[PDB]
Amino acid sequence: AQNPNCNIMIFHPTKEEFNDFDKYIAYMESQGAHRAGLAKIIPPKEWKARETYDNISEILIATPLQQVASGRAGVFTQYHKKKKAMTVGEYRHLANSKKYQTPPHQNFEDLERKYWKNRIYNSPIYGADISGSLFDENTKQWNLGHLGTIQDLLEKECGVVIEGVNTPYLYFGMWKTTFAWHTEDMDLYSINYLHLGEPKTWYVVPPEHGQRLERLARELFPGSSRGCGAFLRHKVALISPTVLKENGIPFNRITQEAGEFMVTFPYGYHAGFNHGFNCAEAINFATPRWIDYGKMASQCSCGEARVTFSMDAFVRILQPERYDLWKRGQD
Ligand SMILES: O=C(O)CNC(=O)C(=O)O
Ligand SMILES: [Mg+2]
Ligand code: NI
Ligand SMILES: [Zn+2]
Repeated sequence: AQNPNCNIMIFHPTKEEFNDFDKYIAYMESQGAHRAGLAKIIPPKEWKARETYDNISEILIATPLQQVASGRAGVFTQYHKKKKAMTVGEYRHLANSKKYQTPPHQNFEDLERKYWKNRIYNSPIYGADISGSLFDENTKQWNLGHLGTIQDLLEKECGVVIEGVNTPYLYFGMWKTTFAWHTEDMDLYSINYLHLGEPKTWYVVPPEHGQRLERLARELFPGSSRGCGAFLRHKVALISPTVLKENGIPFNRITQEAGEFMVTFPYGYHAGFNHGFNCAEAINFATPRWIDYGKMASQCSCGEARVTFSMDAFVRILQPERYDLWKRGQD
């Protein structure tokens, strides 16, 4: 078995290997990359996502989210307080202000220490989940707006034609902005490209060990666990690496820099934080190997998780027994 310790793997495809996205995902899996839950892909030196980022300031962040924490430094939840709209140029100035800017630090490890020590005492503002793309239409390789759609994958594998669409999302971050522990909707893959700015640190649990993280989470968030049998789908809970180590939960960590792709694999729990002003783009995708994970994915039916239009068909076709209860949660 390849990669039996479930380490995060880093890949350096050539320009020729960068042509066929599905084939390269399958290659990475042949080398065991999925066992980690997360892989890094460094594009060939010849590739670029677009010519420049000099003209992005007028993009609108219609509903910036202030991420307010409750709990203790290593075990906390966050809620998202809606703020007034602002442009990307306005947000970048805010991120660089004395109130929100990255502190002086020695290296990524020192900054990680400062994040875990101090995150809860601040409420950074995140521009998340903004439909759109920064890939130039002429970029033909690994263009996250031109991937094969998950509806077309389900149709190819299973023969059933379904409604729904699959488009990318932009994320504009600042110091301490935080993504809580989660897997993707329907335990899909994700791919994330860091277009510009400061790094993003990731933490990930191997898919084969995801139930260990769930059991810890039920212990650490006991009221939430009673409210919903899949409360990590709410995307609000954080657990530090120190706490994970204290409880014997297998995980790994890596820092993504501008110009790099990360791929999350089905049922790979992940969480992380931004180091300073940045912009990422991400989208979900599927492969044939996903289908079995989609059929087994947990679902939130308490009403909190509320998701896209396109998840309806995935539940309806892959999980017909759960469909009625899940849909009640959506309404
Ligand atoms: O970048 C972020 O805030 C969160 N991204 C992801 O969880 C992802 O790409 O799967
Ligand atoms: Mg603009
Ligand atoms: Ni994710
Ligand atoms: Zn729920």
